[PDB]
Amino acid sequence: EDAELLVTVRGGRLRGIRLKTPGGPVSAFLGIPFAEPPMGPRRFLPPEPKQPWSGVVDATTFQSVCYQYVDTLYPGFEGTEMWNPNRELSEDCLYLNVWTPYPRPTSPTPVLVWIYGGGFYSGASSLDVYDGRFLVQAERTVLVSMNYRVGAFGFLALPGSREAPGNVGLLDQRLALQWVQENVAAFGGDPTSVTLFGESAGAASVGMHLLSPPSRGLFHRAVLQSGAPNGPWATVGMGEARRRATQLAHLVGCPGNDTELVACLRTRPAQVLVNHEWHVLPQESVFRFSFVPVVDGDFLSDTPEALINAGDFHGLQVLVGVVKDEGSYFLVYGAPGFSKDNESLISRAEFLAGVRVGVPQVSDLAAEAVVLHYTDWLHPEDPARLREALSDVVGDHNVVCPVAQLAGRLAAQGARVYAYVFEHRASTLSWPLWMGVPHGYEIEFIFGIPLDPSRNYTAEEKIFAQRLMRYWANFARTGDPNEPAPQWPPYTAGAQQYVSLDLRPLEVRRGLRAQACAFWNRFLPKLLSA
Amino acid sequence: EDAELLVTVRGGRLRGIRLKTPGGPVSAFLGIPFAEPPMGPRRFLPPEPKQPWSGVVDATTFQSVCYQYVDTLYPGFEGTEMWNPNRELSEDCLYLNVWTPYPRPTSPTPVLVWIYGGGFYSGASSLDVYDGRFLVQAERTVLVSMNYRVGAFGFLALPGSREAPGNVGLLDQRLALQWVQENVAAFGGDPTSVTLFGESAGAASVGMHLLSPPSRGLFHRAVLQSGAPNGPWATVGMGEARRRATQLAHLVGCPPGGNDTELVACLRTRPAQVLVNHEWHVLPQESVFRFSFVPVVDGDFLSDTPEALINAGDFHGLQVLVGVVKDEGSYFLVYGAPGFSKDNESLISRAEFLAGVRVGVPQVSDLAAEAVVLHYTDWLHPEDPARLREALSDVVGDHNVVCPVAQLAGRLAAQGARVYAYVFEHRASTLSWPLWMGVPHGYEIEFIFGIPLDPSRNYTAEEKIFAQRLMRYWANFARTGDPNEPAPQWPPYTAGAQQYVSLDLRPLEVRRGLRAQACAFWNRFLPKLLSA
Ligand SMILES: *[C@@H]1O[C@H](CO[C@@H]2O[C@@H](C)[C@@H](O)[C@@H](O)[C@@H]2O)[C@@H](O[C@@H]2O[C@H](CO)[C@@H](O)[C@H](O)[C@H]2NC(C)=O)[C@H](O)[C@H]1NC(C)=O
Ligand SMILES: *[C@@H]1O[C@H](CO[C@@H]2O[C@@H](C)[C@@H](O)[C@@H](O)[C@@H]2O)[C@@H](O[C@@H]2O[C@H](CO)[C@@H](O)[C@H](O)[C@H]2NC(C)=O)[C@H](O)[C@H]1NC(C)=O
Ligand SMILES: *[C@@H]1O[C@H](CO[C@@H]2O[C@@H](C)[C@@H](O)[C@@H](O)[C@@H]2O)[C@@H](O[C@@H]2O[C@H](CO)[C@@H](O)[C@H](O)[C@H]2NC(C)=O)[C@H](O)[C@H]1NC(C)=O
Ligand SMILES: NC(=O)c1cc[n+](COC[n+]2ccccc2/C=N/O)cc1
Ligand SMILES: NC(=O)c1cc[n+](COC[n+]2ccccc2/C=N/O)cc1
Ligand SMILES: *[C@@H]1O[C@H](CO)[C@@H](O)[C@H](O)[C@H]1NC(C)=O
Ligand SMILES: *[C@@H]1O[C@H](CO)[C@@H](O)[C@H](O)[C@H]1NC(C)=O
Ligand SMILES: *[P@](=O)(/N=C(\C)N(CC)CC)OCC
Ligand SMILES: CCO[P@@H](=O)/N=C(\C)N(CC)CC
Repeated sequence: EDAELLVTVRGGRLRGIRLKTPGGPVSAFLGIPFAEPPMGPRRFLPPEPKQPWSGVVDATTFQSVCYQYVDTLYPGFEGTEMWNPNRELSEDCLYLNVWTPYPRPTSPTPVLVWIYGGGFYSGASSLDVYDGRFLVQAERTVLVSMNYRVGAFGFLALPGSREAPGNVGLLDQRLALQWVQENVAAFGGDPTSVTLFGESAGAASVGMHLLSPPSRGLFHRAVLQSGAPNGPWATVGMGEARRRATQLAHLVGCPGNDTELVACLRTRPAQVLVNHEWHVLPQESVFRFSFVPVVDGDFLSDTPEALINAGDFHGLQVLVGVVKDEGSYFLVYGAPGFSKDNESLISRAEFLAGVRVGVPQVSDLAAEAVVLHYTDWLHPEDPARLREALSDVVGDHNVVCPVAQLAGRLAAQGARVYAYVFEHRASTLSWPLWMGVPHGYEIEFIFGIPLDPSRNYTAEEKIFAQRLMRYWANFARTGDPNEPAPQWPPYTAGAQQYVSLDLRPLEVRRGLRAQACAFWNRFLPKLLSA
Repeated sequence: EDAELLVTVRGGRLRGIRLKTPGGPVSAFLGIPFAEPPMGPRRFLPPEPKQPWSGVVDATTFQSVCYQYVDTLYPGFEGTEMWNPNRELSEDCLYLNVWTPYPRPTSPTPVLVWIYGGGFYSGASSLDVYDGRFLVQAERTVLVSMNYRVGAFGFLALPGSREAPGNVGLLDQRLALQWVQENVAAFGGDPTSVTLFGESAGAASVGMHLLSPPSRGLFHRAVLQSGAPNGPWATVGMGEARRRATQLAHLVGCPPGGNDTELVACLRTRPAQVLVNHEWHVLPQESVFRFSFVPVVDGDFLSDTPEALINAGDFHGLQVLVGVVKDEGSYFLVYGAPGFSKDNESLISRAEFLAGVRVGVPQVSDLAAEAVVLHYTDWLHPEDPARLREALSDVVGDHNVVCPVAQLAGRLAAQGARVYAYVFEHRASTLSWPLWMGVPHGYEIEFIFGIPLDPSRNYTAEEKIFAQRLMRYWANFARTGDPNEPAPQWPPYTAGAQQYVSLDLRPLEVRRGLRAQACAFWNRFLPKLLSA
């Protein structure tokens, strides 16, 4: 056997696999159990640390995906199948993965921990797009990713209960972070240089660990890609969380005691809760999710907006960014007149219809302030302009402006922030041309998927991916993506400087849609209060 | 005696003068009485028609300026004194002027009737810049202008009362319009072709005559320059009018509210200047672009608000010419907005801009002010003083002039009226206001009346050709309802294309949208914030 693939963690012995990379081998330890399987009476409960095992646990392949809905809108279409589970579904799913150089490092090595996205209802660490073998080989870091419970299994909350306290999917992430602190040194990783990074709902989780003191001491830097904890979709109140948990019970035949309600829920097969989790949303919507983190005073002592405005973020370096067309992807999932199979040139009626879907559960006055700001009153009915306006509505409201608010507040309160806009449309992109650079399609370049020989990325895209991996690893090692060439300046509340990321050199620009985000971040909150 | 200077109207015989212009002689009849003097017991009452007279009335000079406030912020400064009264102040002031070609026309000639502006508190038809001699000589028109009561004398309203019904200054104008229908043919004018045109409050007055049926039958075409009846300043509610009238009476010592008859009768014993000295103490807030006594929406002269009448109106068979200047709001900022002055560049701070917004947009909720800050702030340069100065100028201009004018033009075109729109973009070479004000409110007038043709003033030769271009524009509209001749063409304004033309020394240039993005906010969104 091989000594490099044998590691002993505090729980027992593991056997890993040697992986092939176009630049040499890497060692991967996949499917490491970090928690007791949260099945049966442990459904909805906080994770328990994995009990010690005797013998060798086989860490040779990815474990099962946590139970989740599977998207069926475009069956077989690459653009949506790449996000779908590529492993068997199971509630026995609390495993993590470690990628390290081969041979393992002698000196402590910076550690990158990845939290996947998926609207808190889906996602898996085993997706081909999250393959950490290229990043580890190219940049000589230790890569860790974990599975956490999603949907009702991870975020069903009966606030004040103890059988369903909520946020346990976030506690899965924290437990894995505690696992890293206790065991990453056995792989050559440095537990004193842990950099969290995630995308979409994973970026929102990254932000929530920043604002929760128990998790704050488990990492040192953070990267938030196209997501933020202050997003209108990322958290839910205690009252609404209880309403949604109660109606899911009614939708599946349960039962009144919180104790009895969760007891009856625990008898239902996991696939049953998945089939009814979406029917508890209050209205027809794009970009809203049933079971999300809950603000209950525990994991989050206040709303993410409150904790951001009140925090002291000196000594923290963060890397945040968005893609160019954040809203395009979500429109084909309910916005009237939208489909990937044509140009979705909508009418004024569909535009106004789509505004109520992209900005749900707001007053009529609030809805038409949106229509006022996103209408070009010299071309109020131009179909092409309306298509891009509605995508701007969805993208600004849900991603770009929550991220811009977080960058501005953190920068003004001690943190050193670096901001980017990802503007490269991959040559392999199967989505229609009118979507531009859709949400989530910067990930494959960050993980260096273009260097896979199996794929048809071009030579310039391969160099671009190596640039991006160098930016991300530089930040993980020092909190500065620059190398001591065009320089990436920190984002500040005043200058609001950010960089373009594409095949061209770095271009410095001002304003993460400052005009549009002044409406979302400054004016409309005052409109809803009065 | 000269037969061409003698005219007989229904009230008696008149004697005018032969005016010399650069182009030739004009016959002017200045100071024709059209109403009984609204003095003593007639103060605050609708005008009575002037009773017939024996002998010849010498209509040979401008009569008195109706009692009003006299501006004093920049004493002796030409830019402000041009608007101040150039005759003695009097309550005996209901006179109109008529200019006509020399010799009198042989056939009926179209008539242009002028209504001056001045925030319903000032103004006079005798001002040098309303000299109708150049228009008549250059375009062979009959031009009529009248005086009307302003301030409390013209628009103090105790709604429902018979002794102070309000809107009597408007009835002064309507009475003059009835005078034109009965007497303009004696001067060679065509009563079947009467074009009303005014500016600022006079433009708001022109609009209110379109929306009042008793007035609508007295003319056929309208021109509104930098004003509209639907502006937030042009009318007031019956309840606020009563409060403003009561508190003015209280400030001058009447009664020593209660009975309306007793209240007004006490007010009628107060000297005219005393009422003027307290007129501005009744305003609810410190503001620019708000005036104490203006038309009232009482259900009589205006059955409903001008916005309601504009929306529910059928305007087929009506031709309207509308427009504004390039920088409508800059003039008003030197009259209260913190940090502003004509004597420096008025580069204001962020706090001065925020403070200036509530002065320019008075009595709106704090939520409403925030919306204004949001739309007029450039969030990449939120504290640039030069940008902040222009933004406050646009705030006051759009809210008070441009946006209301644009709402009127759009609703009229959509509802059957032929509309033409302009933006006056020429800054006169003789302008005494500082440059940062650009083309200020009310400085297109001197070109419309052809003042550059006056040999005693130093306009350039290009500005004299420009004035002759605009005079033909206005006269072509008055004659035909179309400013075109039949040369670059001036297309009609429509709710969709929103086409207008620029009026400068260069030829015509078609553009789209009268600050559409900005005005959408004033005309579409903000009304419903105020509702909820
Ligand atoms: C572009 O397509 C959308 C989506 O319609 C679906 O996809 C098409 C490719 C075709 O297969 C249709 O039969 C599918 O229904 C059209 O959007 C409309 O969408 C609403 C609800 O989202 C639906 O009720 C309408 O029937 C759709 N309109 C149709 C089918 O004409 C959109 O109209 C297409 N754009 C065009 C034709 O310009
Ligand atoms: C409001 O007052 C008018 C007028 O009052 C007159 O003059 C006052 C100074 C008082 O002292 C009395 O001399 C008068 O009454 C009232 O209208 C008058 O009504 C009376 C008889 O009804 C008549 O002799 C007067 O000529 C009227 N004067 C007018 C019409 O101008 C009116 O009734 C009073 N209103 C109320 C509610 O009492
Ligand atoms: C620009 O001028 C304004 C107006 O001030 C008046 O006009 C000036 C030309 C000068 O003659 C001043 O003395 C006049 O009072 C200035 O705003 C005023 O500033 C002074 C103090 O400098 C203050 O006492 C007044 O209250 C201010 N008035 C208002 C209406 O705000 C402004 O500061 C000048 N800009 C500069 C100096 O940069
Ligand atoms: N459990 C479910 O029924 C269920 C249904 C739908 N979704 C997610 O919806 C599909 N979707 C997937 C990706 C992006 C958007 C959307 C929908 N937008 O309205 C999750 C669970
Ligand atoms: N009766 C008065 O005291 C009085 C005072 C001031 N004004 C006019 O004030 C100057 N002014 C001049 C031009 C434009 C606006 C303004 C005022 N806006 O509040 C009229 C009457
Ligand atoms: C690369 O292109 C070939 C063209 O024949 C195609 O068959 C193959 O699937 C492509 N590889 C991808 C899409 O990864
Ligand atoms: C025109 O300019 C001349 C040149 O000094 C001057 O005498 C005259 O008064 C000016 N006319 C005006 C200011 O109206
Ligand atoms: P407008 O009636 N007119 C003004 C200010 N003016 C012309 C006489 C002076 C330039 O006032 C705002 C309604
Ligand atoms: C906040 C909702 O968006 P995120 O959870 N991420 C998504 C939807 N994807 C799919 C493209 C990347 C994993």
